[PDB]
Amino acid sequence: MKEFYLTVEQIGDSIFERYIDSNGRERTREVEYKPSLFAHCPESQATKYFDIYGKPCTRKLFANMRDASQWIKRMEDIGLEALGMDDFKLAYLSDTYNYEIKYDHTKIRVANFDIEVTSPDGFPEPSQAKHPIDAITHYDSIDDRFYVFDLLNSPYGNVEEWSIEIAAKLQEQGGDEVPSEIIDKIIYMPFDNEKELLMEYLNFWQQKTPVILTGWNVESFAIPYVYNRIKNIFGESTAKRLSPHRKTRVKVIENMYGSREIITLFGISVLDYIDLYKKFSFTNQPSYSLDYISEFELNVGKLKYDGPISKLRESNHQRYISYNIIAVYRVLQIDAKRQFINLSLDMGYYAKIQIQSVFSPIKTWDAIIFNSLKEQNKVIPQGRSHPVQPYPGAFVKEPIPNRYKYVMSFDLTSLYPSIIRQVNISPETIAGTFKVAPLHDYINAVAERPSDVYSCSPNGMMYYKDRDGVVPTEITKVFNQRKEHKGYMLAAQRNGEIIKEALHNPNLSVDEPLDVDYRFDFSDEIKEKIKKLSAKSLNEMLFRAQRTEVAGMTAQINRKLLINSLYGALGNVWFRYYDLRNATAITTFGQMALQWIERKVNEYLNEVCGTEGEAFVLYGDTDSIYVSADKIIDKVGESKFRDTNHWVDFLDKFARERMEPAIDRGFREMCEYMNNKQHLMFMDREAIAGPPLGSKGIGGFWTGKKRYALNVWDMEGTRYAEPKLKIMGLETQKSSTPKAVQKALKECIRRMLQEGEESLQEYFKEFEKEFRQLNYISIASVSSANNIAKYDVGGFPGPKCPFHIRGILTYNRAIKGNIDAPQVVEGEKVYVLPLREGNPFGDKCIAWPSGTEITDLIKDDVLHWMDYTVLLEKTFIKPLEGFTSAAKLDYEKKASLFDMFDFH
DNA sequence: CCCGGTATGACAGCCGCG
DNA sequence: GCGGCTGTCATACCG
Repeated sequence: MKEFYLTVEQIGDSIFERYIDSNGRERTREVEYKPSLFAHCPESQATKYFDIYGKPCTRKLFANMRDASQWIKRMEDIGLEALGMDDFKLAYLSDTYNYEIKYDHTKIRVANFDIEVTSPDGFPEPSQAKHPIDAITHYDSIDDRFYVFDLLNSPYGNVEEWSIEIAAKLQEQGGDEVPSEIIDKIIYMPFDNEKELLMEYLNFWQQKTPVILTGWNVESFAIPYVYNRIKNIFGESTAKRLSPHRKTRVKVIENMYGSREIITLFGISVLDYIDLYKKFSFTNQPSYSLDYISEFELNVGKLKYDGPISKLRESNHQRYISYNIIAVYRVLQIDAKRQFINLSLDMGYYAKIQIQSVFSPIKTWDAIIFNSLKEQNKVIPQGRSHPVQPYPGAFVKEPIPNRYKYVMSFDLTSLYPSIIRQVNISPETIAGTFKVAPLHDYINAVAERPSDVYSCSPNGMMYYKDRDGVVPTEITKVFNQRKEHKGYMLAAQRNGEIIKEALHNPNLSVDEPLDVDYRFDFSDEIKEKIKKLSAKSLNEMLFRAQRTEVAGMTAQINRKLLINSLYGALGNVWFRYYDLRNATAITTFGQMALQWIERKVNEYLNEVCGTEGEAFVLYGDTDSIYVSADKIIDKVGESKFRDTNHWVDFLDKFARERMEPAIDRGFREMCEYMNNKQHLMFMDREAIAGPPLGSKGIGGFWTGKKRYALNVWDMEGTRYAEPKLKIMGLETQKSSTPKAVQKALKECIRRMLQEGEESLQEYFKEFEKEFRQLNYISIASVSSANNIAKYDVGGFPGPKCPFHIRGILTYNRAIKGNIDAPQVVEGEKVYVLPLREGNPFGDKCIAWPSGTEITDLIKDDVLHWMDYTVLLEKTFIKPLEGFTSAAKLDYEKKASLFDMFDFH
């Protein structure tokens, strides 16, 4: 097989690489790497190396990496540019792997582990690590085994051995429901003291040194706790043995609020799944504890235990160990469904970077462009310390707060990457500048044509049309690769169809699966002598066709992620190819494009309806526009459609045949007016919105910018049998809103758009009488807890103290002394509840750590003292009025008409 | 060392309030 | 104070 890397590090004047060799073995090597950096030279001096601007450069080979870094330092002092890759690790990978990397994940040791630490006095801080580690469950992907280390004797109790027999039994048979899938794969190792346990795990660690280290909160707790515990007991030198290169660095992660420290293990790529989930899941959650996420993803219920956490090992050591094994397994169960590790591997080897850096879109792109330019014998620019300044952004239309019965949305495809290609925006394609008129004047096409020869942006930027931009070339590649992997995936789908028919008429003799590539579809010469073969062989041919099918999609998704991350990289001052004027050009063009087409959609729909000056486009956000279809329906009349599906079909056919060409014609004009390189402003129909036919529903409503609800029947030519609610920005789509309220508001919204005013009033009136009977967790608001110490004056609220913080300072007075009680960690979110006047606290709200039941120490009183009326008025009624006043609806029987005016 | 725009809740300075 | 209008911070959303 072709060789590939695992981890890369720079220690002094030598790089340390762990890799898989040509024969499958995991090997390690030290290289006195000889880097190269580039500098400007005279024209007469001949080389093959040029920079992105076209200027000539000379290659300067250094004896060692220190000489290379000391040289850049000198170039800074005198005021000249030092060209080339200054991250010598990256340059090493590029040299040693100067080809498309193909990796075998089976060879990659992916370890995920969780530790248990019994701590009677609150949370065990990892920096001190003063409490014994009484359990370690470590899973090795190559071994496919769970390695369990269980401390039997500690200051906090002596326990019997854990029973794998009992851990297999049912929950009603004696607890612990460790699944049959993993019961065979557990290796259990008991220990008499802590020193024996830690020294064995460290020996185990040498034998099975992880390439990828994963788990939940592994980098902020498990790693630094294990490291510090070993260190404090045995010494620095024993603790540094966790690194295969025997080197560890303490890194202090700094925020603007709440600081912590992490342990870097050189030669190990740590992918903490919590951070991995927070990045790629693209959905905000009320709690980021493992139990809440397992609940969401796997549907699997609560991993319950009796009593507190600190007394679980003492009271039920049997469950304690099982709880730890399953915790590891639930992370393994998620990665089986989301595949976030294989995704970050596939992204890492593509860009030729160390895997940890996939948390940085900056580092990823910096290396994708680097590799392509190096292939052309081109030299990358120097990192330039740019100052921070917030440039303009996207256009947002202020909508008139009203009801909207029929709506058709239209969306642009990958707007910002598309702009970059269309205008040919790159740091090295800046042709010049022109004097600009107000944006409005470019939107209505009254401002004079910017340039006859150059591609233009409304902010004044001109770009060459004849050049091939470094940025646009590299994004078109990813765009072509996305398009190419459709060709491979859909080919396997066409080949997979004639397998159930191939197995329907078989003839068995000998298993003969012919070795052919599944990425390219078979011809009539291959299809003929492939269905007359054996029945047993067709099973493996389908197995490999599906293996290739998913493999095409996996690579396809990794390209869209790369597509959507480019703009964000170009807007960051730390990016190598960052240019303020370029970012503004990308963004301001979008502002114009959206408002241009809005101006063209209105002009068109006025011609075909025989009216003038009517506003059809109600709302437009960044890349999408929303068209009021009311008058299109009113043109042919509502009482001429037979069913709901009939008018939806009409608006679909109208967009396809009449509107889309009008849109396309308008953007072509915008391309010529701007004199752009290529027309790539493609806009297509998104959602058709409205109420059921012959119903009292309102179809949809806006309340303001980024706050609307629609009843959608069709999304991009996909007809829903039962209509879906597309609510955006409203209280139902916010993690700050209580769970029972979240569902009750959505029902109110549902009754508004589909059923009418009568139904809303019927639902609200009933919800009034039957409110206090619901769950207290489902009626508690969620908010992040940042800067608690900022407003903390002796446990009391200081100047301008927030409402969620006012609950934490009420919490601290409630649990004063009790260290058995749970603590509020900064950053971690909190459940907020309001309590009426005369309460036994001081203030008017209390808050507790989100994702859990509130402690029994204060649940006695809080559940009694909390005012539902205030909680109803603040989280349900006040938002409800927001919807109704905008929709021109009433939730209550008799609300006077005159109580809507602002008056004197 | 992923982008800017924009909402709601909540508190606090400030101006006119017989 | 009693409300009104407005600047401010904290938070969380939309692309």
